[PDB]
Amino acid sequence: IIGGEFTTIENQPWFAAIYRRHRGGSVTYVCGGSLISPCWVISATHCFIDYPKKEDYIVYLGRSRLNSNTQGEMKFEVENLILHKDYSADTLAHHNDIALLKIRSKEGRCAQPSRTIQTIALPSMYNDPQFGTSCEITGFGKEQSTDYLYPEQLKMTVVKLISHRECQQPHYYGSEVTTKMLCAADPQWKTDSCQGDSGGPLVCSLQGRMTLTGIVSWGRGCALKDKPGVYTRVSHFLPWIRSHTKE
Ligand SMILES: Nc1nc2ccc(C(=O)NCC(=O)O)cc2s1
Repeated sequence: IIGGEFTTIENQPWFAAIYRRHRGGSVTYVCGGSLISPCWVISATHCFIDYPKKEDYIVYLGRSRLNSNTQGEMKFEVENLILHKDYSADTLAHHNDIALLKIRSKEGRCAQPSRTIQTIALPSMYNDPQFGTSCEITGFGKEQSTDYLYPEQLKMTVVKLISHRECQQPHYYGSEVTTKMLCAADPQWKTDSCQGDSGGPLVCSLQGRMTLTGIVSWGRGCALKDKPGVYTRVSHFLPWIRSHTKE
């Protein structure tokens, strides 16, 4: 998250922090995600495609910090890593960049809600705010593009929804951007998602409810003029999500 501000998990209690175990046993951060129900975290497929095996992943809920534990956090394994069959990666653009992780504890349970761990509503089908709407994005991604380190403290910022039509332009993304994607950006290109924020939430207030409108997916650089952040448009994948979150 370029710009924006520091936050804690109370202000985004559905945010999930996804890590992977390396052979040799170091644990490194992967991406964010969003808890949509007690046993289901939603994220991007690109976070996972190179290491598609569900036993290497660890998911924390209720965690505000990168490399230190937060009081009341819950730690999970991935009983289940579900990647979108139609995924596709071009140079930048990732298509169908959506993934479901079914979480379970060593004790075999899902999330128990708390002050620091709640779920986020999906939008209803093909229902998104109008362009120019202000939404929030959350993550542990880089604070500046040149950084080597990721912030130890969770961050969020505000970006505004850009029309399919604006984002369509040459000087923007041309045809890299589909109607299954959403663009969002700051009017001064001042603040943005960046490397490491992938998989986490773009949350818009939609009919006065906090709604998971987008999932951080890609962009050319960060906080670059004419180069918005690109988000998977959740309201075009509800059947995929509905089918894949069952028995
Ligand atoms: N809005 C975004 N800008 C960028 C720039 C770079 C990257 C990127 O390379 N990320 C690696 C990663 O996914 O963490 C992701 C984004 S998402």
